[PDB]
Amino acid sequence: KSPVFQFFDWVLRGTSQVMFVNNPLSGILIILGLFIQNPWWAISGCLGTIMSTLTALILSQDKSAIAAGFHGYNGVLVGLLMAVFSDKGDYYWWLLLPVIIMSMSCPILSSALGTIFSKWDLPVFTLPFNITVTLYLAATGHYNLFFPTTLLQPASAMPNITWSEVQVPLLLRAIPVGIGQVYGCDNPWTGGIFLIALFISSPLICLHAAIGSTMGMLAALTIATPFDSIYFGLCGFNSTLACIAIGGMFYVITWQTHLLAIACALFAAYLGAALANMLSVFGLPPCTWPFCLSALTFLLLTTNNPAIYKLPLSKVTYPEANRIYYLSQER
Amino acid sequence: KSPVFQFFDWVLRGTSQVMFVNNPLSGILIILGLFIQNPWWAISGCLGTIMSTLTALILSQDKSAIAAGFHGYNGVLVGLLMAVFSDKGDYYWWLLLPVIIMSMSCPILSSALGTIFSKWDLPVFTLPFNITVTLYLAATGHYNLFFPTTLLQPASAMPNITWSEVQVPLLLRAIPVGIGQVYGCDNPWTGGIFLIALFISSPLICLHAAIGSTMGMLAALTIATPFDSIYFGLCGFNSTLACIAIGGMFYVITWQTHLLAIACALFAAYLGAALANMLSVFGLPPCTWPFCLSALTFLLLTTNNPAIYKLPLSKVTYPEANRIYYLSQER
Amino acid sequence: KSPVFQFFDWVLRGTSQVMFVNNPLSGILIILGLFIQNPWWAISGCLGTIMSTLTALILSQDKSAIAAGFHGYNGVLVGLLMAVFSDKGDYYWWLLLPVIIMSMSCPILSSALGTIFSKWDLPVFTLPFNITVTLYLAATGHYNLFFPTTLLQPASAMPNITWSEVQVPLLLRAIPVGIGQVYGCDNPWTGGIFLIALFISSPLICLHAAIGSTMGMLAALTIATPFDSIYFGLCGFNSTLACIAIGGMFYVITWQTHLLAIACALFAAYLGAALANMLSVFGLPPCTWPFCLSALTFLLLTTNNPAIYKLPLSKVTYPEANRIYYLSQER
Repeated sequence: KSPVFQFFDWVLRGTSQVMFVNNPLSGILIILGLFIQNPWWAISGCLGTIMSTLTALILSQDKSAIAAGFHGYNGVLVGLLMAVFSDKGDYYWWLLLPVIIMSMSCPILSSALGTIFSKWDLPVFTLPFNITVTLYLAATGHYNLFFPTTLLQPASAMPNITWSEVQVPLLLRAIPVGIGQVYGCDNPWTGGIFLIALFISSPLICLHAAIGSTMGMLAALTIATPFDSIYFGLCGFNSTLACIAIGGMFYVITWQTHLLAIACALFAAYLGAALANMLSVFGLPPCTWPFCLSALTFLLLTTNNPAIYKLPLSKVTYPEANRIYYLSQER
Repeated sequence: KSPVFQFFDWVLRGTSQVMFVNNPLSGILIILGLFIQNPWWAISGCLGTIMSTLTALILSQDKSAIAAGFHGYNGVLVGLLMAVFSDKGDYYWWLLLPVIIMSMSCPILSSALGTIFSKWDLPVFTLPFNITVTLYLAATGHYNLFFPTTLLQPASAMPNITWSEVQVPLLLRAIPVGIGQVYGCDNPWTGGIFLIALFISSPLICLHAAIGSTMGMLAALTIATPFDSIYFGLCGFNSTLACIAIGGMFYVITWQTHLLAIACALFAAYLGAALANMLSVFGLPPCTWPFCLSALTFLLLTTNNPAIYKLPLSKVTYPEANRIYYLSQER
Repeated sequence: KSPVFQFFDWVLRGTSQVMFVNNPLSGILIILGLFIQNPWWAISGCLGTIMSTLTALILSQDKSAIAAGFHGYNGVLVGLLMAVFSDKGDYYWWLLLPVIIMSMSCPILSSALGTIFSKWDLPVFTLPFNITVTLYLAATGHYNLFFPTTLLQPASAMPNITWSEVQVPLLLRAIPVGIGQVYGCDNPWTGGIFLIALFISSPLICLHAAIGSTMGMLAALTIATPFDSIYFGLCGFNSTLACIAIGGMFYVITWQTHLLAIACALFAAYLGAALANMLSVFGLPPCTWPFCLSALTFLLLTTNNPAIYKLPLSKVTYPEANRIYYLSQER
């Protein structure tokens, strides 16, 4: 068809593959969820996706992994969390200029880290995002004259937690909110639409995302996290990603692998508090760092169990296809 | 014999191999030293050892390096320094629950890091410990409602050092205290029993440990460290480990290698102050990080000298056996 | 000739190869520029160069890459920035003792990091320097009794920038100052003499250095950097190094590679602000860290463009010779 229609198929496929899902329709649903959260954040993220995909075209990289949207998904998040962490409010059009420049570095980091991780056959998860956003937010900070960021400071007092003033239904609502906060959205409807976007692609990814969000939610009640942060889903968006990555995407899904995914989600949830407290000294927020660290430290695990199998990256599409391919290869 | 007696032989061998020594009797002496320091810390560390060893059994890892106690030694330290850095006092039984969960990640990190370090034939020293304890302490911190940790803040004033109020004998007593503080104990008798535990295994390791402790002690007098921290052996427990690792364990011991071990101990002692000051901003203590960094940066050194030999990890037992094997191989 | 004359040829060649240039005359000019900035800093850096080169002799390393001055250039900078960041003023001869000891670790780190980077054919740029100086400054800090360092604290207020009180000519003078601040000098004459030292070696390196300094200077006006820091060339010395490294040294110089060098200089300039703000919490200054990170992340980039060529490290001398060798190899 027309080249502009291919480019947008690419940006659509690159929009949804933050969830490790590759469908234009899922990307459409995710963008629609972005516009119901905040129209400014949605356009900021779409512009980041466009620039990140176009930079890969400029750098003359492989055509195959631009159609999947691999270079796309690291720009939508950059735009989204540059719009989230600004103090100039909505529709501050001067924020688009740093998005233009700083999203062009996502393909560069994706190509640099893929040369290091090629000797262990590990996927590059979001490290271009984490590096890029940490760089931008530390370079500008809260006291910048042009692009100030929200004030984020460490804790210096004992939280006052009341266990007789916790409400179960809102706590259960953190499961949709926790999955919708991977992109930065805290509206339960956005999380729900994200759930349908996952389900139409592959139900098993949706199940693993939901259980990861729950596991992250209950892993913050064990260390007395303030309720107003669990209700906003800030304690369970790394766990969702970790569970999705470990469950059936990069490991052939079995009940042992399911338990391993639960363990990885718990480990990512506990690492999230540590990376939120340590990076709070710099004034920086934890941004998908715990997911990357936990996923890479669980994908590097070795085991003599014949039923915990690490799939080669050249043949990873989605968990049901992974099962079909594995069973075909065994026979 | 009975399987329960094998398991405990393993936990015994995994208790003492923090010192790179593999003997049930040395582990018995070390545990006895733990009980004379603090009975609560001793049981906390023994429980961590048991859980860390059992997790390796669950993860179906190699039998050979569970008998040596490789997966054991990263749990005793986790338990010990979780009990050391708590504000709830002795016999706070609710602290055992985080020890159960967080010690189960030591085998995972040991297997993940061994896949990265297998391409350079480098041992995994304590990085599972360092990562795990840093994670836990940063996740909970001093202001947690459930497991608060001791307050550790950086310096903001000039120490008042009086050189006419320094006592030589207590300064010399920092050599046993400095070696006993590798596990966390500050009782000179614990350090002494640790010395006998080393000596009965191999005298050369004991000699290198003692000289490393001395080198770390005198490397803090060169940068005007407060006396009350040298007297507690906090400035010479990384140096002890570095000297033990470099002297005759992973390098065939010669006088050139002995000097290299002295240099590594000095470098680790100076890195200890840096990692204590930088990690003090987070509220975290330096925990064997300087040892890991110095040992890995000295084991990666290359040299045309034919008498500085790096032993393969598959044939590293203890320095005298290393000499015997090297001389046999040359002939 | 006489051995002492070879040693000094080596220290001369190791003095100038911070700029990736290998000439005794360029080293002479650089040392002369050091003595016009500050005679104390110059002798401090020369002593560091001598000790770093001599340590490589002690460690019995390869003769070929000691003649080039590879082990030399990491000591001059250590001495220079140990003299820059002291509070005891000029001619504090007790500062030479830490320079003696701490410069002996540059060969060790250079040999350790070259074993890690040998599997990706990446040069070790200044990481021994960065690690060593960060170690020393964090170990001593501002409140040390023996070697206190200058007070460096993060920002907590909105800078008051007046755009009607900016002067163009002094802003243009930041190009020589910005290149002279790679070594630590802020005198425009030192930067000029550095420019002639580059030009006599290879004009293209001088051109890339100048354009990198300009790019770093104008990359700080985009995020509202205070004028008194751009005027001192603190915002463009990482960019100069990054541009020199990427332009024609490690990549065969073409217009596409020239644009890539501009992009790398811009990325290093923006990373400089981030590493200055984050490392300011520790009380540490950014010291060539942004250059190392940007150069390594741009040298690990892969591309299907046939005219962006990464040269093997065994055949990298200087850009014009690189062009000649590449054209000869193609024919």
